[PDB]
Amino acid sequence: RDCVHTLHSRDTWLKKARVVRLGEVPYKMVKGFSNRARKARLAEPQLREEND
DNA sequence: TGGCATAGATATCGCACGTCTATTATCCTCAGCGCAATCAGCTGTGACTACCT
Repeated sequence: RDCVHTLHSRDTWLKKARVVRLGEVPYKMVKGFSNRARKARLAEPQLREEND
């Protein structure tokens, strides 16, 4: 489990008093919950897994 | 005596049900712009009077 780390979004780390290092490739890509950018996935199902 | 069909005990993963929290928009109300019938000051009309011949 120590190899299993809990990953959070860049702004989540900012809320957690941490800064994501600039230019880093995101280790994990998950779905997000947002405004209309979120619902665009529902509007076009092909974009449901496209939003990273 | 020896190998394997078959009955018993034990979980086990897939599928569905009950529940929660997200990390950046919408809806009443006021001061400032308008449209429609009178009324006073500008303008037009009639009369009084100084001035010239």
